[PDB]
Amino acid sequence: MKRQKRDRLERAQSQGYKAGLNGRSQEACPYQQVDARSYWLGGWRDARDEKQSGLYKLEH
Repeated sequence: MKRQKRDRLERAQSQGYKAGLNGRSQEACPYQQVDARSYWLGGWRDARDEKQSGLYKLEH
């Protein structure tokens, strides 16, 4: 174990996505802070807004 910079974020990338559907909030981001923002929170926002775009009821 040496290249563990990417490791916890590589999986945070997937975890964040799931956290969008299952985790509800960003409160459940138990990996890195800043680097997890760009990884974990990236998938988090994506997952939500993807299922969010499906609810195109209003134009607003």
